[PDB]
Amino acid sequence: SNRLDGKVAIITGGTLGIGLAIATKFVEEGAKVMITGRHSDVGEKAAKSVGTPDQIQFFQHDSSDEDGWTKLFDATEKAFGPVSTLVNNAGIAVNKSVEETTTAEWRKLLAVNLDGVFFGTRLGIQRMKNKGLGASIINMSSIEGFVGDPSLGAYNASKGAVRIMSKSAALDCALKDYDVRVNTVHPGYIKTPLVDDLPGAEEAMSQRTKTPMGHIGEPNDIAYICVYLASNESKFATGSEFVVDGGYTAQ
Amino acid sequence: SNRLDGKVAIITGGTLGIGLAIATKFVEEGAKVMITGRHSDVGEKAAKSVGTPDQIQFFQHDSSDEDGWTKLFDATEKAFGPVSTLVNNAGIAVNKSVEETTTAEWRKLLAVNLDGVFFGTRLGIQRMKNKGLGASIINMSSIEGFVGDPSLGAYNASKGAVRIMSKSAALDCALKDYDVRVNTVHPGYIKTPLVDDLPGAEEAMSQRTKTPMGHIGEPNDIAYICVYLASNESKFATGSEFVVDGGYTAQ
Amino acid sequence: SNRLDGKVAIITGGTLGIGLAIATKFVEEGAKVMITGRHSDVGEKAAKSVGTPDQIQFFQHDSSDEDGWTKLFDATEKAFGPVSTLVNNAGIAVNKSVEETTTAEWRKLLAVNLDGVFFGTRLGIQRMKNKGLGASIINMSSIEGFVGDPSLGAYNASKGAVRIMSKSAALDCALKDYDVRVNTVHPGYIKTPLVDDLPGAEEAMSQRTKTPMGHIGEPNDIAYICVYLASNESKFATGSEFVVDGGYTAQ
Amino acid sequence: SNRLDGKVAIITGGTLGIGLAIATKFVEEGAKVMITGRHSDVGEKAAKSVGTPDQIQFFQHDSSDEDGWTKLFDATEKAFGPVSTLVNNAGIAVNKSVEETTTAEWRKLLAVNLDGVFFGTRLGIQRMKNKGLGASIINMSSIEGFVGDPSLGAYNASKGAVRIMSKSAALDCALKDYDVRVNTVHPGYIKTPLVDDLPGAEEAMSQRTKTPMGHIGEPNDIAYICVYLASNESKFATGSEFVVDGGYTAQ
Ligand SMILES: [Mg+2]
Ligand SMILES: [Mg+2]
Repeated sequence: SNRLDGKVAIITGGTLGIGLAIATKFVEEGAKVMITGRHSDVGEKAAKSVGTPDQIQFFQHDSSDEDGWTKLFDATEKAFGPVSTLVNNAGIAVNKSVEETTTAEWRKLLAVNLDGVFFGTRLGIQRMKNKGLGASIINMSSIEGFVGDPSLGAYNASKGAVRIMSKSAALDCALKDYDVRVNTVHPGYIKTPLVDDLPGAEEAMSQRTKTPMGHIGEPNDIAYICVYLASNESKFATGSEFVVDGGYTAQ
Repeated sequence: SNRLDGKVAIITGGTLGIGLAIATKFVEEGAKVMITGRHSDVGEKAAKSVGTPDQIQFFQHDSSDEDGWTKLFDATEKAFGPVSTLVNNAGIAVNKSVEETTTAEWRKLLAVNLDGVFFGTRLGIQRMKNKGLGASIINMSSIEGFVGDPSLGAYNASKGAVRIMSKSAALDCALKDYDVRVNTVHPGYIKTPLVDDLPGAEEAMSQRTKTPMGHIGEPNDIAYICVYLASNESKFATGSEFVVDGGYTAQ
Repeated sequence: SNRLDGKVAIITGGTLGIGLAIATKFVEEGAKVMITGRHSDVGEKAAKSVGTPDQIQFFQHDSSDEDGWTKLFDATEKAFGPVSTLVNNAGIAVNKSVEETTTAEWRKLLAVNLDGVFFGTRLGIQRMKNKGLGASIINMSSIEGFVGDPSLGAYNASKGAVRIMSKSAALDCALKDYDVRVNTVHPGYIKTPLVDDLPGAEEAMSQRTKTPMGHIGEPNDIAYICVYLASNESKFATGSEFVVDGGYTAQ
Repeated sequence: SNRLDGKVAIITGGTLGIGLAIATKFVEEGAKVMITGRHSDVGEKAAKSVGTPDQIQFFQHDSSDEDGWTKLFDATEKAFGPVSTLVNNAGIAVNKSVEETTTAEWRKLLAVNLDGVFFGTRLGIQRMKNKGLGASIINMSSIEGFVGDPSLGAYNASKGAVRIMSKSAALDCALKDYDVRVNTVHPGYIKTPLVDDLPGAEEAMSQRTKTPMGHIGEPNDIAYICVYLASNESKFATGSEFVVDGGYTAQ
């Protein structure tokens, strides 16, 4: 409690799954939060299920939309005050090998997973620098930003891109005394509704040859590391990768 | 507050600097703590400065002493109950290149930095497994476990050793459902009394070519990540490296 | 000599600098080579300076051009026979931080550095698999695929993307017994004509805080590791990163 | 051929398996070689099977023996001239988890795998620096220096130690213009007589969940990368890790 007092956060794709868990924990720890998503009926219900409008609101936004990012920041500033924290969580996956990836699939996945993160990071630096906010940008990568998967070619590309681009941002902000930190979070397999809609997926992911703990994680596992990174507790951490994967990348 | 309720922790080298900060934060979050050190006059004062004997006590111990580790665990169990958490923090450094390292220096440094961590990890697994404690072993490595330094040859060796040995332990505990997690923490440069006793050291470490943030960290920077790893918040994290270095390894 | 006998290679951006050195060494070791570039006057001169048309030819191509890639492969097959080796070397750099990167700059850099490599890797797998060629795709990444640089945001992104996407490809080819290997090469600073056209660049890159050897490399340094990876000597290497950087990433 | 002309190399544990393959290829490429081993009957036969005494000789040596290292260098200098190349290949493995490792096992494994490599690296720097030899120290690590294995605790420790200690050495030699390079080689599973004496081992190692290529490697796979690193072709490579593992660490 109170670990995020005074912070104002934007969480993209925060209406379901991991994003929603992060939003929930952020509000519990004193942050004011704006969550984004594509469908207003879902977003408005999600916000209300967490708290009141003085605590959390919803903004309809596709992270691939460059102009919408501006409106998103202006809207959050109008509701809560200067933004201190950005969690770039929205993302999509295609289940194809590099060999079988269509150009259309390639471009659509990179629009959300890479362009989107770039647009949010760029703008976040511009709006949060030099304001004494103890600002923090948390970019969601994945274990797929460390290792390959034969059936996630484009996704691998996007997550590898986010991992290193984030280091460039971290360094520039640090060297210029911007008071903005940038770090990546790398979840392993996490139980989300999606996973539940895919019979046999959880069991395959839980095999010891994949996840040594023999079970997959839950959204709160990612929420707690995000609280640490958004908080002033992590004031000396920037340009780093934080992995929560049940041992997946240790073998 | 309450993030470590019920946990019982041993912190080696916990009478000064980083170890003391970890102990302090652990007690603040509800853990019972046993700190170790070489000098009883310092250790007893350190404990008292943090809390009462029902909260924290001191045990005289050199981490290179295999037999003493047993006594250390027996003593903590007698004072607080079953041990759930071990922070292997004690370590020493020699300022020599591989070329100029004497065999004596080599062996003494590895006795504390590597043998000591092995002895504590081995015993910790044996004493903490299968007890439903949500057990966690936090092994202190360093940025020097990721990158070389021309004047820290032996230290590099020890920290590289701890980094990967910890992954072996993590995997074995995970695969056997031992309910023990093992992770490493990698501090960059941190302001400790030692550093203060070395004129010009802080300034050299703060140069942007070394630490991009242009300043070094403080003991609490390491304490907060240790709270996260000792807590049940990190229940899906094992075999991973957590870096808090002001950007040192990002460039 | 004879280390690449029978191999047929495409090297993108092979008319100057690093690409030209790779082409030169490939021809010396018995490979037949097709080099690409944007300007035919330069390309045709480059080819002739290395060998005869039975050894090396030029094809005008921009790696961002998806359709041209097909023509490129058809043209090489017509001149030399089935393609066994692809070096994805063409790339551009923008000297901007993430904060200052325009969207136009972002898209143009990714078109060459990421889309281009994807288009070539995808097609290479399709054309080279299951032909017993001992096929090898060498994707040029960079030290900037491991660490950030505050003034190379987009470039970092592209090189981080290539690094991990290549692992996905390697795995899929290995698991399917395609007889195609995929690896990345990571040059540090190398003296090319470009560098020479930038007064003070070589000296800045040679500072010990950047390149510990105190000098930058030369194109042949990259050519020799590419010979190894294209040859059957590296038949058990796939999904790996090969770094030739004068110590840059070791500190 | 001729890739190692003029080089004088010591290869520890060079009487069998990987070491012998390296020695064989070194002699083929023009190097003069001294191989070491524990049994003279085996060593003398091994040398003779490769070439004449003007090309290759045997020296009885246990790499854990500090004093013997001096005699080893003096003996090689007397036979071939100044030593330019050192391959620290000798090593042993214990098949135990950290939990089940005896202290005796711990110390004996580190004596060979870590102390031995330190003794050879230290002395190699001292004897090879500043002689214009294009000197190179190749330290044999392993995929087990990157990832954990639940049943190779001590081995993991030793290989993680070698990986980072080597970077310290590389940096010191580079910064001081010693003309000595230090790099590590990381083999995945390789078919050696040992493996053959263990029924079911090769099949277990060849499973796709372990080695994606579906088969293990052969000693020449390691020999060829060692030729590259010992040669002047790799003159700009130092402090780096070279992985040849059939995709093991890519997933
Ligand atoms: Mg793995
Ligand atoms: Mg660095």
